[PDB]
Order: sequence, then C-alpha cells, then structure tokens
Amino acid sequence: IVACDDPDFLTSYFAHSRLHHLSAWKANLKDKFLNENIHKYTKITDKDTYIIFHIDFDCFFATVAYLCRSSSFSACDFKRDPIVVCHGTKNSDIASCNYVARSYGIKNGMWVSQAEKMLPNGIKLISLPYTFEQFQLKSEAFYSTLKRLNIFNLILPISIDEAVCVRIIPDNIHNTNTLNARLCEEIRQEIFQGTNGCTVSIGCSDSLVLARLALKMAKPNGYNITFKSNLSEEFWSSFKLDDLPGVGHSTLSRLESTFDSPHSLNDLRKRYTLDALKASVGSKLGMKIHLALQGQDDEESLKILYDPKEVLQRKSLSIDINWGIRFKNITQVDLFIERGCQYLLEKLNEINKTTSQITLKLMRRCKDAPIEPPKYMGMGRCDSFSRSSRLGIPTNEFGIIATEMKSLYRTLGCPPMELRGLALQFNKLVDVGPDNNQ
DNA sequence: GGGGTGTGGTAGC
DNA sequence: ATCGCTACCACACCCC
Ligand SMILES: [Mg+2]
Ligand SMILES: [Mg+2]
Ligand SMILES: [Mg+2]
Ligand SMILES: [Mg+2]
Repeated sequence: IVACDDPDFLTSYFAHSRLHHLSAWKANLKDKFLNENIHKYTKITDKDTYIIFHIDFDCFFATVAYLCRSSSFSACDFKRDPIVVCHGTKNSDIASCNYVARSYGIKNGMWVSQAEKMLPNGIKLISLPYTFEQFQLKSEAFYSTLKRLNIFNLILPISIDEAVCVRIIPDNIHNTNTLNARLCEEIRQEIFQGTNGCTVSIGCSDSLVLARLALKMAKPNGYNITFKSNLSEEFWSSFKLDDLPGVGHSTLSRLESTFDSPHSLNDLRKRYTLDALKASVGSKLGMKIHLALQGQDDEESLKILYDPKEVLQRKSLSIDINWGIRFKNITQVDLFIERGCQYLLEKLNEINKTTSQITLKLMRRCKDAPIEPPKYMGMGRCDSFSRSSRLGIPTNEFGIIATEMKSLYRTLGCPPMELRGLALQFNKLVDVGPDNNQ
C-alpha cells in the first residue's frame, strides 16, 4: 500500500491505472509514427480516392487477459462465461467485458457491483486481472501484422487496439465488394494468427465516419463493408444515437430533448433540421452530426488524412491524479506538486521541448459530499477549479515551473483536506533548436 | 480583424 | 478495497 504522500505514489498509481496506460500507449504510438515518417510523405492528397479500413480488437483487455490468464483461471471458458477485467470486487471499473457479459447488458466502464446485479442466479461473473505488458505485446503484433501485409498506403494509430488504415485506389483499378471482403478476411486471419488468438473486427467504407459505424455493425469477430453508395434505412436503423463519433452522454441528452427522444440514427435523420441541430448541440458539432448522417466526414476529421504529421504531433503535456488524493496539510500537497513537476519535466526533456504556459487544475470535495465517497479512494462529488500562468521565457527549469505551480495552487484556495484531485499541465510547448545564444 | 481566459465534452480499455 | 488518464476541440465571454 502506497499512500499519496509516499514518494512512490505516482509510480504505483500509473503502474496500476489502465487509463494511464491507454494514454501513454497512444502517445507513444503517435511519436513512433512521426519518427518513422520524418523523411517519408505517405499523406493523402486531393488526387487520391481511398478506402478506409477501421480495425479494432474485440473486447481487447478481456480477450488478452483471458488468453494470458493464470493457472487459477485455466478452466475459464471465453465463449460461455461472462468475463470482466478489473482490479476489485465492488466499486471497481470494468475496463473490458467479453460479449457473453454484454449479452446481459454489462458495459465497459460499469462498476463490478452494478454488473453483478444483471446476472440471473447461478451465473457467475469471472473477474480477470489486468495483463498490461501482454496488452502491449499483442498490440505490437497487431501493428506489425498491418505493416507486413503491404496493402495500406497509410496506417494511422488510433489507440493500443485500433488503427485507421487507408488504401488508395488508382483509377487504374476497379474496386469491388469481393476484393474488399478478401482483404478484410486476410487481415482478420493474419491478426488472429499473429496475436495467437485475438480477434479484430473491421469497418470498411469510403469515409472515416461510415467505417467507424461499419465497425460497430461488424462486431463481434466480423467485418462490414458499407460505402456511401450502399446507405439505406436498414443501415441507419441499426445504430444508437451515441454510436455517432463525437456523441457522448451529454450530447445524447441534448439530442433526446430536442428531437423527441430518437431511438436510432434513422429516427434522428428523419426528424432533424441542420438549424435545429446546431441550436441543440452547437454549430460545429451540429455540422459534424449533419454530415455524419450523410455518411460524410467533416473538415476537422479529414485533417488526419491530409496532414497526419501535424494532427499526431503532441501540443500539450499533463498528468491527472484524481484517485487516492488524501492530504492532511499544505506541505504534503506541495511535495506532491513537486513530484508531479519532476515527472512532467522528464517527459518534456525526452521530447526536447520547453514550455511557455502551465495550468493547475484541482477537484475539491463538494460542501455537502461525504468525506469518504462510495468508491474507495475516489474523488467523489467535486467542484473543479483551474488557473493558468504564462511564463516569461519558455523554460524547462524545475525551480521556475514548480514554484509557479505551487503559487497556482495557493491562488485556488483549496484546503489540503478538501483536495480530491490534481492535474498539472504544460499547455504550450516550444522547440529547442541548435541556436540558444539569446 | 487580432488576442486572451476558464470550462465542457469526448475518446480509447 | 482499488488504481476515476489525458490530448485537444469547441465554446462563452472578456480585451483591444
Ligand atoms: Mg470499439
Ligand atoms: Mg476494441
Ligand atoms: Mg479500440
Ligand atoms: Mg460515440
């Protein structure tokens, strides 16, 4: 047990946090792409007609944690048992659940306690531990396989378990559903072999948004090919409103209020107007959804194809610790802030940059919220506060940055015992060149 | 037209 | 027990 005032807290928390792993893995994949392409020009031009293959592991952590499970779980059956990956037994996040579990309504992000109640009696939840190194090794085999196939002009990392793969079609060549199905089946088989038993699903289309939707329709362990020319009511009626990229719970609530609770993308596209859309969820998001309901990408989403090097380039650097934060005095808070700045500057030096603007954000216990929340060591119900500061000169100096971060904490006025979370941010990064004379 | 700030939401497991 | 990260767009609202 490592408490937050222990010097090892940051190391231990990040070693156990799957959300930290997800972000660190994604950051590393983007840096790797930039390094491998520093002298290449595989970007998509206006002259290119392309097919998108959106490829994603099915129930990634659950599949891999199963395939690598310890001898204690040897009898576990991936096809018949409801399986989750999680740390705990009660108010612990289900990071991933297999499709047996999902047949009872269990979802990624659910607490174990909530998921257990959806099982009929006699049906036992199997909880597997995280296998983080294995997750990374399987993802390595995934990206290795995608490259080795020599069928994509551009391979964009989305996450540890997901990539957007672009195939350029010469007008020389007549593309067909038959060829696309064969490519999907090749990819699915080669990844199944290369990962020793993991399955991917694939969405294949001529836009990013349709490929994402096709991917959802393909799961589990399948593929779907839906081009703009194949769109139909049957397609749109198959999707929930929050199946649309960019539509989470808050946008969903607004759409349901404005449009009389649509229950499918078909309902929505028959009811909406562009203007009512923009009024409900905002102008840019409204335009994105409007175009999406046409099967079309918006300008912002297309930038990753036209200029992947710019989109994938890191523009900020931060840490967030909103779990296990229980400090008794300002001395201990300040030491934790110093430890966090040390960690961030190590990352900042690895990428050979300085920073010209920093932010501290905190979570503070709501005045009427219990001191110990339902989730062990959780932040609970909180109010958020943030404050930023522009540095005079771009710098990587601990003394300057840590001192200003601690000043920023002081100006937010949160008593140490009320603190439930801290984020430390370098908002603007500046290159370091060969000329540092003045 | 340019700039700034803090806040909100989403994305992957 | 339990590990509720983190990058980045978009917004509302302020200044010249
Ligand atoms: Mg998915
Ligand atoms: Mg997946
Ligand atoms: Mg994924
Ligand atoms: Mg969505």
